[PDB]
Amino acid sequence: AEPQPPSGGLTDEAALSCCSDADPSTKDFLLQQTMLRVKDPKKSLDFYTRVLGMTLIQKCDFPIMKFSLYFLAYEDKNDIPKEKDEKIAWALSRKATLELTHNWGTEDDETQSYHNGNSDPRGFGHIGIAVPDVYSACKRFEELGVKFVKKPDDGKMKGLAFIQDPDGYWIEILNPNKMATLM
Amino acid sequence: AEPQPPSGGLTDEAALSCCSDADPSTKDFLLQQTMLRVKDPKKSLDFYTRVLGMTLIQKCDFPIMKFSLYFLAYEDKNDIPKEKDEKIAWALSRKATLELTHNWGTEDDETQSYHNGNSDPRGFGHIGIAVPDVYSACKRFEELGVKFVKKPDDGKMKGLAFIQDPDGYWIEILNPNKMATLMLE
Ligand SMILES: COc1ccc(/C=C(\CC(=O)O)c2nc3ccccc3s2)cc1
Ligand SMILES: COc1ccc(/C=C(\CC(=O)O)c2nc3ccccc3s2)cc1
Ligand SMILES: [Zn+2]
Ligand SMILES: [Zn+2]
Repeated sequence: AEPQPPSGGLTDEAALSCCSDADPSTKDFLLQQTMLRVKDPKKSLDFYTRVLGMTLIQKCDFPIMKFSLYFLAYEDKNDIPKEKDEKIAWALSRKATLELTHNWGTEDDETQSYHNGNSDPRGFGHIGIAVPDVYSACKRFEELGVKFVKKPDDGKMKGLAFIQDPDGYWIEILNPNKMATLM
Repeated sequence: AEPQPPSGGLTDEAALSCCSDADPSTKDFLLQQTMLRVKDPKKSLDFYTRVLGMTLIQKCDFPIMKFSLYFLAYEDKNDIPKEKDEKIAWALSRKATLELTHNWGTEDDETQSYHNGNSDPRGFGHIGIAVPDVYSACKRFEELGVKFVKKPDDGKMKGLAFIQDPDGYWIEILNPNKMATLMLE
């Protein structure tokens, strides 16, 4: 192949040609969790449960290695099994869970903070919550003192916001029905 | 409050006391997406579709700003609407989607790579796929040339693996039914 001018995006045809159908060995795979490290689980738990309305579905403590895992999800607390074995199997088979990792001590270290991936070095950008109404969700967020990266009507793309959690991780607030207009 | 010995993390009742019930204004909120930046969408699309079995449910191009968004999910392709507007609304209301961001040109810069958050500076660690059988999933991964951070029987916690995607992002491979046994161990 001879050298080509700067490509640009992939075309739809190009992207589609890079995609294979799902092998039957993957048919039961599910995207179960996204893991973020948190400095202070008290502030993180208050933010994800009170501000965003998630439920704590599982807490795991590792006394020797000195860390805790918190699993948050949009689940009715009435569906949490009472028996601890059944609870962990149910929690870790939920789609779309958020795993917070607390390395014991980070809440007592004034020089410690995690990196949100949205400045050098970049990688992870954000989690995103679909909401029925971005403007009313963001008005409530304002009233609860939530720090904003992008208010819904600031920047080029109207109807879409970014807030941050107590560690500074970016959270997109989007309305699926308004994303078509943004194209 | 008097000074305390080094914190042993939260007790169950401490953690529970930091949790509020869900305000009715949040009742229809859902955890829709996790966004990772990818150097090369050809490699990333091949990895997430062929190796992990995800479906590309939406591609978005921004020709002036020069980036593309790829939405991947575990969805039956027969459920993807045919009409573009319905398709985007359906795609972006799916739970548990992966959004890959391609900043045009990164695939042509030999000194460029993204950071996976698992060395300084740390933050994000991983996504995780629940599978029926970690050992058979990982045997297949080996045969497809997938790079491993943790083989299922290496390290202290057996029955759990970590692979990496073409950018070096960590992906946990777990069996929900085997995570209970890991607590007692
Ligand atoms: C930090 O400021 C912004 C403002 C807008 C965006 C645009 C986004 C979010 C993203 O890149 O993840 C858009 N997402 C979609 C999804 C579908 C269709 C259009 C858009 S624009 C991103 C960052
Ligand atoms: C990179 O090596 C490892 C090895 C084991 C682990 C343990 C994990 C994964 C994680 O921290 O997310 C465990 N997760 C759970 C979840 C529920 C119950 C037990 C465990 S051990 C993590 C990284
Ligand atoms: Zn996004
Ligand atoms: Zn994990």
